[PDB]
Amino acid sequence: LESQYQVGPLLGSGGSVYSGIRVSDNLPVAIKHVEKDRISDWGELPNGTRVPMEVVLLKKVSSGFSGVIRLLDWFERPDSFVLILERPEPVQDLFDFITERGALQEELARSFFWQVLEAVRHCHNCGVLHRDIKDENILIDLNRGELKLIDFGSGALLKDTVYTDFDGTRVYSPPEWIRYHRYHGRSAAVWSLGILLYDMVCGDIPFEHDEEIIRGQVFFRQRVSSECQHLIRWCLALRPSDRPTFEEIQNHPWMQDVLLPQETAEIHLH
Ligand SMILES: O=C(O)c1ccc2c(c1)nc(Nc1cccc(Cl)c1)c1ccncc12
Ligand SMILES: [Cl-]
Repeated sequence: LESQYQVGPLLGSGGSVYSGIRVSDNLPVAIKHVEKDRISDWGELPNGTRVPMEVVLLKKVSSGFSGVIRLLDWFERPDSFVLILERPEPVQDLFDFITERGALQEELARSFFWQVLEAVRHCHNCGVLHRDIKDENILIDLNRGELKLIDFGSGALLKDTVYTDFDGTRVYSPPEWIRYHRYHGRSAAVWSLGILLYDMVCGDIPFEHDEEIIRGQVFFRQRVSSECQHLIRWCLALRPSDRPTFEEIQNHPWMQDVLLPQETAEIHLH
């Protein structure tokens, strides 16, 4: 009936997301609506029910692991789908967080960035490729210091062969996409993570136009340490095969002695 939930106010659109409470528990949730007409990419659930790929991917990552948003439930309507998603409270998305705090201290960027890496690796381990990693698609559970990856609407099943379709954010896409319309999932993901790390520590993204992406020359507009500059420049190698693996990123020197999430909440967030 979908009145297991009380809909509250619109939180935004880009489908459309509203705030809600589960009626049992009063558990907080996000209610996301997606029009069938606007959905390009579809899958089949284990029972072979036709659903948006978004839902397939959410169930595949679904888990006790808190670094990826939990899909609590979903409904099909004549012309739409509705997803019941987890809502942290208090919460704030990383784009707003950075917009208001500016460039982040490296300690805090390290914790954040690490948590994002752990979430992305969990996605890849569950056979899922996000394809739209960026500040707007990351939520901060302000009390626990835990980040949550959201919005699998542009995702795909992870594969080892080449992708020739892309539907995520252009300014996070890698040079191979812009000029050949071809990428591999992991290396493109590593590129976007480089953009994101640069955004964390410089307070904005490094490239606006396609010409810039393709030239891939990185200028630091803020004071960033050499270790962090190195890691970023590596993730943003032009040649996909010169990018680090996730293991090399997490073994990188800038990335050592990460804070635990709760420490992170205590020092930077409360
Ligand atoms: O898409 C998901 O997987 C997805 C999943 C969870 C949330 C979400 C998107 N979007 C939120 N906010 C939001 C705010 C403005 C515009 C839009 Cl489109 C969404 C939000 C807020 C609080 N708790 C969970 C969520
Ligand atoms: Cl530091």
